[PDB]
Amino acid sequence: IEEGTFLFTSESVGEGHPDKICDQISDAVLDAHLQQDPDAKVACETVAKTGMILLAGEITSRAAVDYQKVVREAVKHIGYDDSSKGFDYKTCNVLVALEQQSPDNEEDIGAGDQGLMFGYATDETEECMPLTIVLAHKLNAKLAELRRNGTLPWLRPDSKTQVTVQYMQDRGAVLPIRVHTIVISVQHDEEVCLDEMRDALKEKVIKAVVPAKYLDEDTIYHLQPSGRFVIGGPQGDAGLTGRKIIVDTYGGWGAHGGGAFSGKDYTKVDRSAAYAARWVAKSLVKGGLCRRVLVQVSYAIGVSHPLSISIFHYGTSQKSERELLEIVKKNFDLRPGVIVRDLDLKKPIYQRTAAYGHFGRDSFPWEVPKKLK
Amino acid sequence: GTFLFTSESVGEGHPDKICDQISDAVLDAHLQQDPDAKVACETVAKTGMILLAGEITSRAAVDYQKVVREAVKHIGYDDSSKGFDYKTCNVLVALEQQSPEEDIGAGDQGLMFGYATDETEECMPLTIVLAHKLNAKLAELRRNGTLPWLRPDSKTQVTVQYMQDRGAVLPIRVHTIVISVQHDEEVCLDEMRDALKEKVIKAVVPAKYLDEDTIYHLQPSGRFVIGGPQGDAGLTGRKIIVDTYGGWGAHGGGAFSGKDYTKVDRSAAYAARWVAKSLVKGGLCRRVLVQVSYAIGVSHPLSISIFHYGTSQKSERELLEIVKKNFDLRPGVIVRDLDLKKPIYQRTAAYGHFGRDSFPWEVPKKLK
Ligand code: NA
Repeated sequence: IEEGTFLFTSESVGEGHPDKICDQISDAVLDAHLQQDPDAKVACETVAKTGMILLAGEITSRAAVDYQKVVREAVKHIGYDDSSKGFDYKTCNVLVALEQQSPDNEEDIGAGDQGLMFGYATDETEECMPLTIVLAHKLNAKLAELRRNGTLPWLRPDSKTQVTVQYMQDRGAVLPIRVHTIVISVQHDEEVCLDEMRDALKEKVIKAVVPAKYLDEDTIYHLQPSGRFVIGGPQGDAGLTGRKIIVDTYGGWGAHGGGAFSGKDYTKVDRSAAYAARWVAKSLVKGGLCRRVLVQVSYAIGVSHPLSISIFHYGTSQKSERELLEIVKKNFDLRPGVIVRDLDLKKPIYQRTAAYGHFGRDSFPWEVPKKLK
Repeated sequence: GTFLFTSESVGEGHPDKICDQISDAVLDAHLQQDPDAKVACETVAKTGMILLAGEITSRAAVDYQKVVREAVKHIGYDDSSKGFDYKTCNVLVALEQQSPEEDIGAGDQGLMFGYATDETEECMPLTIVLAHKLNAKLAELRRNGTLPWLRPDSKTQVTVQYMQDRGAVLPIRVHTIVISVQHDEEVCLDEMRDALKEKVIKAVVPAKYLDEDTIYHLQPSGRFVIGGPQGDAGLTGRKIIVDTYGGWGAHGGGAFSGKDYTKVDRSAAYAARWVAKSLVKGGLCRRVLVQVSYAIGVSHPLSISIFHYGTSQKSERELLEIVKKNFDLRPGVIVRDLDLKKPIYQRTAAYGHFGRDSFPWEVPKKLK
């Protein structure tokens, strides 16, 4: 019945979306530093516009990093290798305005600020993520796969997707019923016709990614909805690091306290503690303690242990929220310097996080649920 | 059933907020000459540098050196001793400018949220209202000369203790206030801390929320002589939670500053706020979250959703019917209803886009 259902929408963007190009370059720079100096402090912003990658920010590191190589290899990997595509790693301007200095008990490091971090998890997918954002990410990944394997050789790197799912409530848990609307816009070459693109997007992309049970004759498809998308990448739109923070996290679900992730080393609590909060939420759901949960961790400036933790289970547990809090405190140490140790965050793992979401992928330590005792 | 919640705000001199303000100064400069200008102006700030990048379609002839330098002057950076000077900084322009109804398509895809709560008269969370008003008070006392040692860069953080009341939230007390603000080389720490408590906090925070246990962290990292872009980097659209609800409600990810009305990231977010505030002020709920979404080139929203946290006797489906009966969320209609061609955007770029009565999206619509 209409009266018990609701719609929810999330979006994702491809590796060649100009904002995502900047996130990936910022984390490539972070990784390059961490490979040589595990204690590097990095706050690297990237700006991309026609013919230009500009790096700005502050670094304290012993590393000697070849920025030409880091930037150009990232752009090559993304797939911008010719003027005909709007951007070329071989010929773009790389401007380095980074200010790098040399440097002069980790468990007791105080929080740098008073602040709030959220973790979220939901049993609606195997990834413990909202279906809307999982499907949106996977659609972009599929486009990249078919571009790179030459199945759809007219594809270019810039893309955006958006998925609206129709849900019912099930005692605080959310149950996906059907995909209501899908949007896909993807950059393309000058030869391919609109109808062939739209057919490919439906048959080779959407039907390869979205389970058939969620698609029906009423599902609305907006495929290349503005018509041609030849001009794209940084030529079409300036990009900046930290401008896809909702794409990076929960797609509008749960909550967000405000910090961007990319270009920031693990001593930035707004990255590492966000990862740890996710780890807690996912562990609660995978442990069968709730179906859906929002974990809200507050820190007091200069204090290592969290000031307060609140667990909101949306009514999806037999346990009280106080009981869940006891379980969390028994099983997790959310001091910033201890999170870094437990999730091994000094490793150069960050470039992989910078497209397709920081959450919902099994290859990251914060996505391996902890067995709860 | 009590919990803590923290929101942050930053001052006009924080390098991210410098960029937001400059981006909206540029937008306003275009709209003053060409009300139909299309603007997507990103700003980057770092040691000695303001860079503009993005895309414009406009008939305006705008002197970007003047617009940028006048904005930096207004913010208050006029000397090396403060870390930045409008007279002598580098301004670089990488803007690509071209010459150029109700069914205009959305300028992009995306999702946007609106939120309102009955916990304050302005229908905003207390944490973010107080954080913003603390920064606004610092700017007021800086600009009126009564605290002559103040400089432009600041950060505030406010932690409030709340109780839950059947989906509504009830502020009980201010738990902690943090204020860090840039200052001159003459003033002593103790005098600054005293002034921050007496002239700023006590002027802004209702006495009923302060008690003997409230924690005050005033200039907590010590001296703060240099600020702004010096040894730092800022970008447009890196304070999107500060700009909106301070962690409350939800966010669709889109930044506001530097964008004209066809960018639904801005206009639909303003309209969603207007809807949410209209629902709460109309007595239909105590607390509400509105979602809307668009596809590029399509006028009507793809989806509209209303979540009332259990704070209404009406169903969420009923509230959605009321919204659809009373609001037309096509971008071409929103622009008319909220008067979005006016050059009023620079004023939105610090102290929050919401909760301030001078904006059309803050005037609730009488429903039905
Ligand atoms: Na990596």
